[PDB]
Order: sequence, then structure tokens, then C-alpha cells
Amino acid sequence: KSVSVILLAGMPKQYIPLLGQPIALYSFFTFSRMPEVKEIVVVCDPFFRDIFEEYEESIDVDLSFAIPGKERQDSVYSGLQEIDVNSELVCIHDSARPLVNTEDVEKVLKDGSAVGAAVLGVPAKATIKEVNSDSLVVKTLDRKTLWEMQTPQVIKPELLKKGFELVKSEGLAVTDDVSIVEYLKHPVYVSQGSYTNIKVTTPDDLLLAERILS
Amino acid sequence: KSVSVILLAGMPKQYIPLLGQPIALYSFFTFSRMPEVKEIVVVCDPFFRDIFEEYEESIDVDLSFAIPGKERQDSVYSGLQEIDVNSELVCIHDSARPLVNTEDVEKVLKDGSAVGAAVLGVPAKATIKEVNSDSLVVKTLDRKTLWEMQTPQVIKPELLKKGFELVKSEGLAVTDDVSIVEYLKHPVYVSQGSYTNIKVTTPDDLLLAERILS
Ligand SMILES: [K+]
Ligand SMILES: [K+]
Ligand SMILES: [K+]
Ligand SMILES: [K+]
Repeated sequence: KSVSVILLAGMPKQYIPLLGQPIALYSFFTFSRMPEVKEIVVVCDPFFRDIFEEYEESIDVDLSFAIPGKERQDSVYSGLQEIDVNSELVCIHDSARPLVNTEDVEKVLKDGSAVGAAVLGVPAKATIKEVNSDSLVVKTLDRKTLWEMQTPQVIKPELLKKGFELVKSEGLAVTDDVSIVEYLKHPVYVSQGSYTNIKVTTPDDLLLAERILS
Repeated sequence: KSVSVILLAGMPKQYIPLLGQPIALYSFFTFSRMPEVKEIVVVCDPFFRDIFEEYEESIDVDLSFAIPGKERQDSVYSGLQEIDVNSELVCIHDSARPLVNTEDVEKVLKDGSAVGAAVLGVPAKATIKEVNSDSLVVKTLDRKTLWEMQTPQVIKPELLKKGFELVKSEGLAVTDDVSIVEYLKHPVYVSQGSYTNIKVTTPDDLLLAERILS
């Protein structure tokens, strides 16, 4: 249908098995089962293409591949160059987050469609404080006001392309995909997600993934 | 010598054994071994007093007890009423953080002594963003600028007492001990600590504690 997924996956921690399946395939299959998703552009080294290639005939999406870049936004840009010319949303996901819920992907897809840009997030749990160059607390930031960003980050393609034109033209710096949209003064909605949508990096995260998958 | 510790410890997660020792005793012993610490005022239900009471003769501090309160700042206030009348610093610690390093306690003690108030913190790892009442990103907060707060929080007693007088007189709200000091417009130094100084709440944290203790 209308959404193009850019799956970022470029032994690497995202191919470490979780219940004997590479971590990257969990989110991959989650997107493939959703009626809204037309295609998945996978961003990975050609070494690991086989891992996704095996299931092309089963899954109900058109599959594509793109070459990774030196940095995270370079990979997204490479991914972006492959999508259907009529895709209505780009859904950018980090494969190191295997536990993303179908329900939460649906939510951020809807919010992305309504607002133009949206990202899954959860309230920042820890007491965070603003600190200046002299290591002094500037103020305690309001606890309602702070949110941890996860993925997917969902952005209209025209918006993302226009955003990439600005970044390149003025050598601008980027954290995440929605930071690109922030430069445009176009709104970014934070869709409330789940604390379970963790990023798996350490062995303690890997064990955590299993305990949630139970 | 000059520091009074207020240990907050009021089956509760802080008495769950870590390598067969209740989590609360780890930090307790760490403070007891430091020449700067004169006394430890433990804040716990009288049920659990025995857990600390057993080691009174071994440890080189004067031990004290205080009754917990309905909220976290009520317990700190109860703890505060017991300290030596000549203590130069109050070192407030959450017993659910057993892995605090001697070296990091030394650092925050020094910074507390120099500034009047100090707290151990580490750079906030996740991409945090400011979000308004309409769930829209206000701005992406600078990555140098955000820090997670741990404990100890170290405060001069006169400062803390004066801070408690303000909070009570104007029914003011509090997150942490240093937020009390922030109301006073007195500076709070953030002493750079260690990511290992985690708070143990879940079984995955408990497993994490063990893996660091190795
Ligand atoms: K589909
Ligand atoms: K992590
Ligand atoms: K001592
Ligand atoms: K936790």
C-alpha cells in the first residue's frame, strides 16, 4: 500500500540471535505483516543480504536493498533513494529494536500521516537536569516535558528530501531523522510507545529481550 | 571525621541479596570504610534494623537510625534530625545503588565541600527531546547539556536545613535533594560518576549488578 520502510542494519549486534533468530528479522517481519507497508528497503552490507533474501517469497512486501554509508544519516539517504516514487510515508527503523509492537508502529504511522513527521517515544525515566559548561545545574527540566526517542521515525518523503537538501546545502549536524525535520520548522509528533521497545546492545539487553518475549 | 551519611532504605528490592548480601549493605560498607565519614544515619523500618545493627562493632563509624516518612524527602528530613551537630557535609544515598565507587563518593564529597551542593551524574545516553502539551517536539536538547542524576547527593547541613524551611513554608514540590538547593539559588555541581552506579529494581538490573561485580 502506502508506506516504505527503511530498515537500518549496517558478529554485529543486530544479527545476534534472539530465540534463534537474528535480531534484525523480528522488526523486519513485523513490518512485512502490516497491510500499510508496500516495501522494505534494507540497508546492510551485501555480506548479510541472504538473511533477509531467504524470506522474500513468503512476505507480502516488495523487498529492496541499499548500500550503507559512513554515518547513520548517510545510510538513511541511501535507503531513501530506493523507495516507490508514490510512497506516502517513509518509516525509518533501527533493526537493533526487535521488540517494536505492531500496535505502536500503527500509531506512529497514523501520527506521521497526520502531522508529516512522527517518532515513537517514552517518558524519560531518570531525573535529568540541564548542566552548563561549569558543571552547574541550570535548571531541573519538567518531568512531563522529557521523552526518550525510539524508532520508527515516520516522515513524508517530500519533507525528508527537502530536509536533506537543507542539511547538505549548509553542512548542518544531525542526531536522528526527525532532527532534520526540526530544521525545517515543520512539526514532529511524539507518539507514545512502550518501554519494552528497547535497543539490544549489551548481553543484559539481550537477556532482557528474551524476558519480554515470554 | 566531617561527613554524615543519610542512607535511604525505607521483600523490599534493597534487601534482595546480591552475591548473598542484602543490596543495602554494599553502599553501607563503602561509606563505613571512608575516613571522611563520621556517621551513618540509616533510614529504614525498625523490622530491618538488625541487618545493619549486626556490623556496628566492626565498622569505623557511629551508627544511627531514623524513622522513614510517607515520601522520599520526609525520610531525608527524618535522617537529617539525627546527624552530629558539627557535621560539615550530609551525604544522602539511595541503598538501591549498591555499586557506587569509593572514588566517585570521594569526588562528590569534594565537590559538595567546594560548592555547597553536589550530585553524582552521568551523561544521559538516550536522545531526549523537549515535548509540549500538544506532543510536538519543542527542541532537541543539546547532548552535552543533559545528565542523569544518581546518588550520593552531598549538601552542607545549613544549606539543606534552610532549604527545608523554604519548602515547608511555601508548600513547594521536590524530586531530589538538590532540587531543594535549586530553590535557594545556591549552585549544585554535577560530579561526573560512572554508568555502573545503577539503581537495582528489576531482575535484569539484579543480574546486571552481578555482571559488574565480576
Ligand atoms: K504488507
Ligand atoms: K543499552
Ligand atoms: K570511617
Ligand atoms: K531500572
